[PDB]
Amino acid sequence: SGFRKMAFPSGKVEGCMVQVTCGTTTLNGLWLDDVVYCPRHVICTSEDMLNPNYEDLLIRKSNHNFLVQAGNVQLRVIGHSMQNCVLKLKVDTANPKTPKYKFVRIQPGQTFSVLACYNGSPSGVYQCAMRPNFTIKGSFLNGSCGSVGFNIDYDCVSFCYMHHMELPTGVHAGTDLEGNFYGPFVDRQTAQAAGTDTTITVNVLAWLYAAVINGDRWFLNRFTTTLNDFNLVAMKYNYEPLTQDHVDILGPLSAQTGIAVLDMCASLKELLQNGMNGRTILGSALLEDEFTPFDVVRQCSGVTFQ
Amino acid sequence: SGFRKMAFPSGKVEGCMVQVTCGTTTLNGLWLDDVVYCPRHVICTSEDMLNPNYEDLLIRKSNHNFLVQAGNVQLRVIGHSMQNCVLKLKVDTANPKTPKYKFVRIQPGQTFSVLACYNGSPSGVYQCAMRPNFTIKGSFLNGSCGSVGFNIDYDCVSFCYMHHMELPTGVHAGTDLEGNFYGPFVDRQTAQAAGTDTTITVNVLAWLYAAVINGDRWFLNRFTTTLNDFNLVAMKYNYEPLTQDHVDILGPLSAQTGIAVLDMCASLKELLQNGMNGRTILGSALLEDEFTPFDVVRQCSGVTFQ
Ligand SMILES: *[C@H]1Cc2cc(C(C)C)ccc2Sc2cc(F)ccc21
Ligand SMILES: *[C@H]1Cc2cc(C(C)C)ccc2Sc2cc(F)ccc21
Repeated sequence: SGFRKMAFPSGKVEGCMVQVTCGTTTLNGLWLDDVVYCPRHVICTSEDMLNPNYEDLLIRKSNHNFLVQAGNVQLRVIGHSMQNCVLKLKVDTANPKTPKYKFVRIQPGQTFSVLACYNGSPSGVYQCAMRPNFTIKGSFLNGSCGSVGFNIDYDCVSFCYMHHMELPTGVHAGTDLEGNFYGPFVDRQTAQAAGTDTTITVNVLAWLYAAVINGDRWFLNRFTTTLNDFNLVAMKYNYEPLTQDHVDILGPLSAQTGIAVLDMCASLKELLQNGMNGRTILGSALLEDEFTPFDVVRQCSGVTFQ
Repeated sequence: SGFRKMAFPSGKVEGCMVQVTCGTTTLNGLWLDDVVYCPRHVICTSEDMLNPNYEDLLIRKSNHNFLVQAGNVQLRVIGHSMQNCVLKLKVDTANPKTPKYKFVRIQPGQTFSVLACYNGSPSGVYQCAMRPNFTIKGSFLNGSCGSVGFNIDYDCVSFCYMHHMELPTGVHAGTDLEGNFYGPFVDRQTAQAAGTDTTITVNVLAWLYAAVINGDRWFLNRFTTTLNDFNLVAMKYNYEPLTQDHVDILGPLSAQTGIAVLDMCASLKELLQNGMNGRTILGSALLEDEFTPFDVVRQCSGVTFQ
């Protein structure tokens, strides 16, 4: 028993992290097979970031201007290209530690692990969610760009995020591994504001199920609700609307606990209307929304990775 | 910017995890050089755990009764011994992935990362603290025993915890890697109750510093206090007494922020007396106490590991 905000084991990704330096600028890259993926703004100075013309800045760069270092060993760059907002640096050596992997573009509400790195070296691992406004709430200092987010299914790493930007409000924006930003964000130092940070309703419900499983049940009540009635409260509290698809996804947790999804919605509705009255749920005094239903099932079942 | 509950990169420890089976019972072991460390209750059945005589149960076990598997490859056991509450299984092959390591016995209030494993396979990583009552609040299902807790300084893994028991109240107990339990707990299925779960005051103060650094400052007030006056409030709220040693440890965070330690104590005192009035600090609605001062400095500075 016990329920913790739990990241995937990070070793498979650690083996892929390298340093990339272009002129004055150093950040992180991801070495898979014979390609190193990194943010294209490695080519920019701080000045350039106000108004960069990436294609023009790139003209002045040759393969030998991209210094790529894997631990203590230098990699030879034999080609480079820009794809959307990432550079692909072809090197002459396949990474011997390349895991089975996929590139995935995740949907808002999905969770993933981040391996925060500096100078190609891992500093720590933590769990994030893609927020409904397409930001993430991470921990990224200068030099962390190129750190990645990922999920693992058994033996296969699904990379879903690369870090590129901190907004002035302190939240974080980045791309998939094809270099397309999540949301409307651009790799420019401008006024980019995030929209409403709505709460991921299906994840809160999953977490309430996790609570019940792991002993915390004070919030269960005598009531039920309907999808439309619940969503009238969701809107008021800036929660995502709950859909039939969400109910279906919660089916397995409903079956394990015997608590109908709509009954748990009535519990959540009461918590939103009345607060927690100074009580806690799984050690938190607010409603946690960065566990997916699949996260709850996995952690409560002990699924492992090859 | 951003501040997250952040675990150490887990790869160095992943490479040390093995499966240990004795008769009917399977749990995890830690393979360093040519020794596998695991909980001695691998030799017990569920029945045995009510009242085990470990020395008597061990007499019936030979080297070939301890099945040790590292991924798909079986290790040959050439000797075994019991040290306190762990078994040391000597195998004929040194782990080629052995990192630089130390065994450390930590003090209450110190934090560490846990690599939760099942059947020798990693499932996830998260950050814990040794509570003042010598429990930890983990996420451990049946089969997780032998999972370890650790810290990393650059290239060297300091192992500090091995998981052995879940108390009836759902919190967790275990040993250092010499097999000595933290606190009064024993590897028996009995009535073992945990004492008061007091809050780690110096860690809360460190976390308030982290908040100020990362933008959250609404709780700063016009007041100061003294150690003795603050501790009169600490006692009331089941917080550890703050000592001069603690103040000294917070010195560097005091210097970076310009907020005197005793001024931050006055902020904390107001938060304890008045609550948070429905506000949040670094995304939490309660006072977080599982970040040490060194954790805050590390995460806010971007320290990395070899
Ligand atoms: C990473 C990216 C970054 C790039 C540059 C150069 C001008 C290209 C300067 C500064 C940064 S700072 C940064 C800050 C964060 F909070 C997260 C990621 C980065
Ligand atoms: C791990 C240890 C464990 C051992 C046995 C045998 C009888 C030796 C049975 C059950 C367990 S269950 C367990 C449960 C937890 F929550 C955490 C660790 C273990």
